[PDB]
Amino acid sequence: SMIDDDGYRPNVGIVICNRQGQVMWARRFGQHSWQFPQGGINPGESAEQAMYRELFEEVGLSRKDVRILASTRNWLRYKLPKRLVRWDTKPVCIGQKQKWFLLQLVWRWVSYWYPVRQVVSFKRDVYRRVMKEFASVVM
Ligand SMILES: [Ca+2]
Repeated sequence: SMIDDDGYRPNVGIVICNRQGQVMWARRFGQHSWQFPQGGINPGESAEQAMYRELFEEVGLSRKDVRILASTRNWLRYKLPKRLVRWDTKPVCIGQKQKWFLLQLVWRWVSYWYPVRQVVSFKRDVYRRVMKEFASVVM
């Protein structure tokens, strides 16, 4: 994933829901690391392409297994806390620009809003923004 001219790293995120309104989250890295699937967008690659790559890698699913219900048409941008920035590597990455996808099936299930409260502190505000946007699709 290449850093853009503003210093943002492009990423994709996936929210898979079921017909009961639960959402899926998976261990990003080992025990207790439950998070929505998320990964970088590489050069010469659309967000949708990156989404299917992350879906296959994290969940073992492909396009046939899911229906896209919604996505962020533009970017969800946020700045890293300054103490998380890798200040000695150029170009310096100061944030992420993210495209999120809401999927439904054609890891564990939790209530839709549960991840907003329970995810690691660093991603709570991003999760709140994402789930608020997708609320207009599912509520
Ligand atoms: Ca990933």
